Amino acid sequence: DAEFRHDSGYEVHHQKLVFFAEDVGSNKGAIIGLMVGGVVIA
Repeated sequence: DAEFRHDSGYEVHHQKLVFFAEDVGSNKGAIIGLMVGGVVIA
């Protein structure tokens, strides 16, 4: 939460592209077989 983001070097400009790629994967509506088909059960 805070510790992970307590990097003076690891938590800086170094990350200016990954701050978006970690979400686009959740297209929804087009990944029912890739993000549910044989994965989610509940």
